[PDB]
Amino acid sequence: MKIGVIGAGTMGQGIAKAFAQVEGNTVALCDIKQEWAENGLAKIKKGYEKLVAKGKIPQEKADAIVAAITPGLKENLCADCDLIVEAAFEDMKVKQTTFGELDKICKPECIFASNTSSLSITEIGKGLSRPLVGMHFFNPADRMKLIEVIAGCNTPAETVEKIKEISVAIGKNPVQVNEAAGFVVNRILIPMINEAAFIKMEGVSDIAGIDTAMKLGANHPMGPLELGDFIGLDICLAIMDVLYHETGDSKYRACPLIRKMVRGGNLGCKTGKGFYVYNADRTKTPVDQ
Amino acid sequence: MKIGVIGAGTMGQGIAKAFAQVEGNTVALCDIKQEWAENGLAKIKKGYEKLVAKGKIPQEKADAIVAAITPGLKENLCADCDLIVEAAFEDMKVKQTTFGELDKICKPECIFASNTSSLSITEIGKGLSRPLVGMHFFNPADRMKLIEVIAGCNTPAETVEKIKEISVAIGKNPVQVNEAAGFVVNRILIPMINEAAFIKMEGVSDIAGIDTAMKLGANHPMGPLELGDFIGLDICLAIMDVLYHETGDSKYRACPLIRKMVRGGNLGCKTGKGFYVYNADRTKTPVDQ
Amino acid sequence: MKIGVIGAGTMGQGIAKAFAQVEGNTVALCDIKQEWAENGLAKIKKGYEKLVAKGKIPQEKADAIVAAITPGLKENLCADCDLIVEAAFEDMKVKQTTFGELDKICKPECIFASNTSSLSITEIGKGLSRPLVGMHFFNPADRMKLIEVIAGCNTPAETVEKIKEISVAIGKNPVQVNEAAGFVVNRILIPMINEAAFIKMEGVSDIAGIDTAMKLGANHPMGPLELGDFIGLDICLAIMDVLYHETGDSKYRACPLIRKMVRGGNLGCKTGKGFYVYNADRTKTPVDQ
Amino acid sequence: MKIGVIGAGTMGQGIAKAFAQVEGNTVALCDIKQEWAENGLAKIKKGYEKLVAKGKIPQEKADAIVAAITPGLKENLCADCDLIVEAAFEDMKVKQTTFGELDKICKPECIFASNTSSLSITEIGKGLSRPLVGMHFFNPADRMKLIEVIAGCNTPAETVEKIKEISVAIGKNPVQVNEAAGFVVNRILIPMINEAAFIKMEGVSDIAGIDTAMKLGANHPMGPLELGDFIGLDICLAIMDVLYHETGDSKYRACPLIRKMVRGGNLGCKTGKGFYVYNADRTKTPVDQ
Amino acid sequence: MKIGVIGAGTMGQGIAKAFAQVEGNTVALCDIKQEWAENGLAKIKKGYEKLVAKGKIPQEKADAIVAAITPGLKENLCADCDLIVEAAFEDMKVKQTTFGELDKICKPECIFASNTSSLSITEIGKGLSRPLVGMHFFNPADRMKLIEVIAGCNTPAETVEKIKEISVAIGKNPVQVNEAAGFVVNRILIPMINEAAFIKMEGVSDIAGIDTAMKLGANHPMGPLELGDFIGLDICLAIMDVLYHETGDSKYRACPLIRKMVRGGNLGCKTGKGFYVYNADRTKTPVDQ
Amino acid sequence: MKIGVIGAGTMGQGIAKAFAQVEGNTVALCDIKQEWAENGLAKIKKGYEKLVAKGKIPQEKADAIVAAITPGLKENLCADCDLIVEAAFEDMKVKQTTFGELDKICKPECIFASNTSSLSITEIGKGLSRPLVGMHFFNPADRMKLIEVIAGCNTPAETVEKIKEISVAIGKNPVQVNEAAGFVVNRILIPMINEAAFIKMEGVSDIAGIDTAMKLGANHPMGPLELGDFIGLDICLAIMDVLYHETGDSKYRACPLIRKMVRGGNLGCKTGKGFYVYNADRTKTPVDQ
Ligand SMILES: NC(=O)c1ccc[n+]([C@@H]2O[C@H](COP(=O)([O-])OP(=O)(O)OC[C@H]3O[C@@H](n4cnc5c(N)ncnc54)[C@H](O)[C@@H]3O)[C@@H](O)[C@H]2O)c1
Ligand SMILES: NC(=O)c1ccc[n+]([C@@H]2O[C@H](COP(=O)([O-])OP(=O)(O)OC[C@H]3O[C@@H](n4cnc5c(N)ncnc54)[C@H](O)[C@@H]3O)[C@@H](O)[C@H]2O)c1
Ligand SMILES: NC(=O)c1ccc[n+]([C@@H]2O[C@H](COP(=O)([O-])OP(=O)(O)OC[C@H]3O[C@@H](n4cnc5c(N)ncnc54)[C@H](O)[C@@H]3O)[C@@H](O)[C@H]2O)c1
Ligand SMILES: NC(=O)c1ccc[n+]([C@@H]2O[C@H](COP(=O)([O-])OP(=O)(O)OC[C@H]3O[C@@H](n4cnc5c(N)ncnc54)[C@H](O)[C@@H]3O)[C@@H](O)[C@H]2O)c1
Ligand SMILES: NC(=O)c1ccc[n+]([C@@H]2O[C@H](COP(=O)([O-])OP(=O)(O)OC[C@H]3O[C@@H](n4cnc5c(N)ncnc54)[C@H](O)[C@@H]3O)[C@@H](O)[C@H]2O)c1
Ligand SMILES: NC(=O)c1ccc[n+]([C@@H]2O[C@H](COP(=O)([O-])OP(=O)(O)OC[C@H]3O[C@@H](n4cnc5c(N)ncnc54)[C@H](O)[C@@H]3O)[C@@H](O)[C@H]2O)c1
Repeated sequence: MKIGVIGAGTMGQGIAKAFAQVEGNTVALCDIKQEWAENGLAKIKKGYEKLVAKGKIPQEKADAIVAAITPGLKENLCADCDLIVEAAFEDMKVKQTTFGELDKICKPECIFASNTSSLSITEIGKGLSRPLVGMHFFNPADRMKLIEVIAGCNTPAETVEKIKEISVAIGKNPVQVNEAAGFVVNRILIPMINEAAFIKMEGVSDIAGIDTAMKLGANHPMGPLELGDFIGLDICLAIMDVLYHETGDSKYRACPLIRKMVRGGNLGCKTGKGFYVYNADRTKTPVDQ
Repeated sequence: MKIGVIGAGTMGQGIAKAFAQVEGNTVALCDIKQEWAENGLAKIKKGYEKLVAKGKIPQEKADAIVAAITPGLKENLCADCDLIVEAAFEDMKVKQTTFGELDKICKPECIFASNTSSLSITEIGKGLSRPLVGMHFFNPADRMKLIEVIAGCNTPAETVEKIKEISVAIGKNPVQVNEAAGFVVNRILIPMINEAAFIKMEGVSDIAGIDTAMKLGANHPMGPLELGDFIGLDICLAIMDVLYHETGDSKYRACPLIRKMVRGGNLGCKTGKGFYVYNADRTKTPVDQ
Repeated sequence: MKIGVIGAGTMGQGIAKAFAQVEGNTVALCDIKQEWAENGLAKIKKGYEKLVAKGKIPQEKADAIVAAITPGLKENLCADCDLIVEAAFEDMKVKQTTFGELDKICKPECIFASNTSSLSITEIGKGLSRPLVGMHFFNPADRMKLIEVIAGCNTPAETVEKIKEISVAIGKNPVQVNEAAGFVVNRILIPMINEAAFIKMEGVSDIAGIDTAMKLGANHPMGPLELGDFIGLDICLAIMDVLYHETGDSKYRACPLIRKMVRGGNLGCKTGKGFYVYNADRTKTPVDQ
Repeated sequence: MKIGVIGAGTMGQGIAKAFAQVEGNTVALCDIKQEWAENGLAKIKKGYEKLVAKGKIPQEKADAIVAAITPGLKENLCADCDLIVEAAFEDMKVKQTTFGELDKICKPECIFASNTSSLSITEIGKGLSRPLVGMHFFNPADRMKLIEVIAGCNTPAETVEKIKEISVAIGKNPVQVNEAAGFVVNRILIPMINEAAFIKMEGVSDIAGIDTAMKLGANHPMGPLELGDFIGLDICLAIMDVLYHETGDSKYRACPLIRKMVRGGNLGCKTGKGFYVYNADRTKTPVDQ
Repeated sequence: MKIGVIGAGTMGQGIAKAFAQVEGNTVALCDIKQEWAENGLAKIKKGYEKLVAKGKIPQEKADAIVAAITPGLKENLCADCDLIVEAAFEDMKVKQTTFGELDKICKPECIFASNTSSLSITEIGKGLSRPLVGMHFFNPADRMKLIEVIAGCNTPAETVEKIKEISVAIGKNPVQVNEAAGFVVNRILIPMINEAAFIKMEGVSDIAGIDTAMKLGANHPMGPLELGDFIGLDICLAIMDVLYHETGDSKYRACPLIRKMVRGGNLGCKTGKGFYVYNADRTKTPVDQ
Repeated sequence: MKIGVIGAGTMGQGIAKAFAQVEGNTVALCDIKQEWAENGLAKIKKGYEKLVAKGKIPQEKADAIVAAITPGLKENLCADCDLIVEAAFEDMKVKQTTFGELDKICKPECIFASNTSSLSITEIGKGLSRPLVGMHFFNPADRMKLIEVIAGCNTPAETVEKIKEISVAIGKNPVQVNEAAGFVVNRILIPMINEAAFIKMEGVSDIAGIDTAMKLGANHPMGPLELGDFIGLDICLAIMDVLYHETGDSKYRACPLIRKMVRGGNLGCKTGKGFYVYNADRTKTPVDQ
């Protein structure tokens, strides 16, 4: 009911879908400007009718979700609608600038969670009139079932359990984690991608060989270079850079190959080229040749 | 072709099975003592008709397979083989002595391959005449389809691809690796386990929560703390120390909590207690609770 | 001699008292506004009125010390001063703005000194027409006998000696420091407290355990965690980051637990909460239980 | 109760005094040879007569304290003892074989404790039939009030509790320390001295300056360089090496200046030259001038 | 060939001379306005005549190289160019916008190039209509023969080879560099200078000794401490910090002594004082006595 | 003056040549066995068929150099030597024993010098009746004109000044060094080669391009990879390890490529294969093609 999704990108669309999938949620997909928001809802819709083509979901529910999602600026969001899940740029200032009113133009009745993957939950919510909590999704947010619950330094446990019940009543498994850089999943998962980059940069193996070896030798559903393309390399570099800045530990130095690629605009799937090139045939070719 | 397997342990049997399921590839499964190569051999037979008993093999092959493997010790079986996949104690001097002995035994066109994980392939065959290559199987070597081919500093390109051709001929998917500590799999997988222990020691979450987070948010079949008990925490601590000694990079410094548990005999599954207590009724209780 | 103390705060007051406590030393206590300056003086007087009523100083000298301190702002009273000791905000351009403005106001023979602890003496006085030196007092400056004489890159040895002589002229012991981060005391004392936070965060011991251990085993007047809240965790955090940034050495990486508390506004005694909760009944409870 | 003190050295003598100081406590002071155990008792009795002649302890109690300590060998005396504190050479295999001996001579209900400060108490007692705990006394043990209770990986919470009861009973303050290198005091105090050496090596300040800065700017009873000369630079270097090897963290790297002095035999007070030259005139002169 | 050299500073003048030293070459020397753009040509002409005065080039060629250069503004002169080489302020946003203009002023087949020492070629050319490549010159650019060719993340192999051909066509030896921090020379040379400062700061050897040790022990033409002053200590400090920030590796931490000198304006030859005081008599004197 | 050079290897012969080519210098080239002492003199006199068959020197003085070097072993020749220069195996245990009896054999006014590049001068001369000082030559000692005078902990400055006196007498340039790992040249030069290896391993540039870039870009007479092969990659790897284990800083970690090549016996010029393949035709070829 009146769920607030700020950010209409890779995962704002997934959280919008994950909430609008169930009974009634009437979800609010907002972005920087109006057309970028409906561009994200259009991608949600084209996916939904590409998924009735293969008959994995009926046609009536596909638009019941798309019609429950209202695109736009924060002008449908900020009528004190409900619990709000920010999915904006992985940058401390932008995550706290927007939250300067998502507590305010909403009634302080509401719950203000952030889907940040490494940032400090406490510093995001440093001056708002009500707690800021962390609800952490994983892409695709409609398929994956884990929700990382992160309590702020002085965030009351009232907010933490009311959001644990929200995820339970959506088919998700809530697990509470104490606030630290990259919490639990990303602090373990992202350096795996960072290490595969180092392995390729230092000529240990090729791109396809790194991803095959992690899939057959460790039974992983996707290799780390594949996984970095799916997440988005700009996000991967931002998470690695937060871990380094917070800890001061060179254990988390981002591999220079990834920063070179992110500077080149090759962020993976969302840009059409990562460690692999994404051809129109829905096929995937390693950049190594 | 005839293949020797120096060592009849977990990897000695596993590799022998992978070399027995196809054709007139006769394996000489050796060990230090004949009492044990048959012990080894006896263990493989039991697991076969553990599964002949389950309508999934015909025993006409589960017998032609076990008949192809002949047990003994190196000198009285290994004069007429074309490939030696040694899998012995992970010690630099036992493998150097071994290949120093088999060099004066085997055919002068028999290929010498090592199944080591943490030792330098180049240093193994430094005193030998014929090239030494890396052939890294994965537990269990019968069904695991990945083989890391390790090219040493002086491993000719010819030797590498013949191992790559033997690997495809036995259904395995090979990958070429230029010698570096932890090649690909263990260089990514083991620091992942190491980072999970840092999560626990720093109190970011509990043992169960870390494991469940990694199978629900990253789709991993086993949790990292789970896997560390399976592989063996002594094996993981040794690999982290190899990566740290080889590179000098404090990025691969082993977690002090893991070093504490190894000195306590709590090596995981093979000792009854690891990160989880392995009770008699098979319940897996985290030592945290 | 006449001395101009720029800044009428905690250290400006203590430095004004340290100089006027002598005899031929008169002080010019300056601040942002005049009312903010004679504010600082009014508190210096109230202190000396209490020290009189306890029988630990006569009234006639408490009168004489206060009579030697004249409030106001600079430009009006710092033209004849022989020594300038700034006690302004820990901000580079603030001290640069201030020292450049006094460069025209003070007579050529006026020595310029700064009280900073984390800012580079050499950089503060870059464009100044005269040398700049460091005079590091320790709170409370009127009773603490140590003064660090910080020599800059272009601080002439003679300027160093004139600070040495004035320091002995007021009963203090001057210790010369060649400009480095954390000079001598902070570079040793703050990584001490920083180590205590790492010990607590990694579950080595409890808060009450660490502090009483450091005062019983090392005979220290205060535990490090206690001392952290007393100096202010924001101050200790900024010092570690200055150490880390200047040297680039991960040895001085700030403990994430301290950075978490500073984000939550828990800075210690000055906010009621720290490693200890400073209760209204003036007791002090470890936050561990 | 009866307390077997193993090792009649500096710490064993003080620990024997710290126990025989209480009324109902009997001490067995053992060593390698019987005569060596009696020489240690002769020295504590000598220090007691020097205390009676100075009127700080009546002659009645010194004779009672001395009569509670009986020297000898491991088997003859330690059979019927309730607690065992070992104070032997800081050698992993020395302490390992000693506790294995007592595991067959000491009664089952006897408690096994070690005075080690650099070795892993988990590893010390890995093969014993009973738990091991750490009881880290402080020199001089007869008047130092701290006791560090070291809980290993398999030290039960019950054993930690009874060690704290005995410590409170003999007038000491227990502090539970979960096993980590340098526990609490040494992990904080030794890097402090190590930092002071770095400050001198980099020419920040001279020797006497650093020490007087720490006693006047931090209210410490002794300067860090002074403290190292009193502890012994060989031990301070050994501690830093343990911290560096157990963590793998460049943060705990020893100052090369210290290692150069240790190689030169300038270990401080016990050699007559450290950071200070210790003349026969009871004076102390820094190497700097 | 027509070459547009954007930036009339120290390297812009030399790079313009390296191209006009050859014969079918026209050079446009651009700046922000036109006066200082013609000034840059005036500094060149004055440098050129002092060579004809000593007898090192005839007036026939000195004037002819001057005539091949045209000062002015970018739009007026660069629409008909075949190569662009920017030598502007080492600032990422500045270089990003000038190539945005040139992307629509220059003809389709014109080749862009950047002389940057410390900024990512990939990022400079993120959204251009044509590839961006690095052409690193070395000061003095008209006689030094090395030209580092930097391949960005998206720089085609063809455009790099065209730059290679342009290098030999003007008398230079090109070397291909896949973009990394410091490319090749600065990544090796600057940490060499940095290490010399570390050797000095820690009291290993004197300034005069370190230099003579490197020129006589390694047969270098200059010592590392005098080379740093020749380059400029601010330049060297900026290279070490870009290396440190790009790699996140503490291996490239800048020597605090170099940082202190830059803050004090002791930048080397260009300021008359570095590790050596460059004298009236044009002879150098170490600051070490 | 008469000198005793202990050792007949490359540096033993080289220091013997460097001394015997002045005039009043007589050398006692002592080794472990006489026959190998005449070995060194033979290689000296064999190579000296390239100074008179080249006729630079007249055999009036071209055998007065080979006549000044007298073979034999230690105890029979060094009873009255003016200076001792050991060049034995780079092993701490061997050198102390060597100087241990030279102490009793040589006259009291004999100066003890050592040529070690990695071992600690202070530790070698700990238990001696006279100070030991470092005299570090550079291969080839006859042509290289630098001498690193290494002052140990207990080495007097007076003893340093006479090593400087002797160095000028033989035409060399002494530089005083205070004992530190890798002194000055190796601390700067070997990390150069180490960084060049990292550049190759990380795919930044090829072996040939890296070398010409350092020759043409920094005016170095040799490339850094070239110099590693010339110095010997085993000695280069040993220095980095010595630099790493002494400082404890991961700044000095050895490149894994170098460690790989050393394990493969590809040490450079003295084995025929390094970073270049050294042809008998006196040319070389990079291993990159
Ligand atoms: N990429 C992942 O797999 C995932 C992992 C878990 C956490 N999330 C977190 O979600 C956040 C969003 O990143 P993403 O993965 O969706 O990639 P993304 O960059 O494509 O999505 C970001 C979206 O937010 C929009 N946006 C930016 N600023 C905004 C503002 N002020 N107001 C409204 N909208 C704004 C952007 O236009 C963009 O559409 C990240 O910060 C990340 O921490 C990332
Ligand atoms: N999952 C794993 O354990 C992992 C997987 C990849 C490869 N690695 C490597 O494979 C190799 C085999 O290890 P494992 O898992 O089988 O442990 P293991 O101890 O069970 O196997 C050792 C076997 O080799 C025998 N052996 C020892 N020395 C011998 C000798 N000199 N000659 C002949 N036989 C000898 C032993 O008797 C024993 O049977 C190891 O080097 C290991 O590093 C194992
Ligand atoms: N125990 C300590 O507080 C510690 C001790 C050593 C020195 N340091 C340094 O001493 C200096 C004094 O800090 P503080 O502890 O007194 O905090 P404070 O806030 O109490 O003192 C700051 C005072 O300086 C005034 N001020 C600001 N700008 C001014 C200006 N341009 N001209 C005149 N006055 C100005 C402010 O109005 C304020 O009253 C700081 O730089 C601090 O880093 C303080
Ligand atoms: N200031 C300190 O001395 C410091 C304080 C904290 C604890 N530590 C630890 O205390 C323990 C002892 O320190 P110390 O200074 O007294 O050593 P020490 O050299 O002064 O004397 C040790 C005594 O133990 C005896 N001993 C050795 N092995 C023995 C054995 N197998 N059986 C019986 N006796 C044996 C020795 O004969 C010797 O008398 C060490 O583990 C040390 O790390 C000492
Ligand atoms: N020896 C060296 O200094 C070193 C050598 C190799 C290359 N690097 C790189 O060369 C480049 C230039 O270095 P420099 O020595 O000339 O410093 P510089 O400051 O002297 O050059 C700046 C010149 O370029 C002009 N300029 C600035 N912005 C401009 C713009 N937007 N358009 C046109 N002109 C502009 C300025 O007016 C000025 O004349 C830098 O990127 C530097 O990193 C310099
Ligand atoms: N580029 C270099 O070679 C480098 C340069 C500076 C000095 N260093 C140091 O110079 C010393 C000599 O180096 P090297 O290359 O000539 O070694 P080497 O391998 O050439 O042989 C060492 C020589 O010393 C002899 N020797 C060994 N032990 C002896 C002993 N106990 N008594 C007498 N003679 C003994 C040996 O017989 C042999 O002749 C080493 O310590 C080395 O680290 C060498």
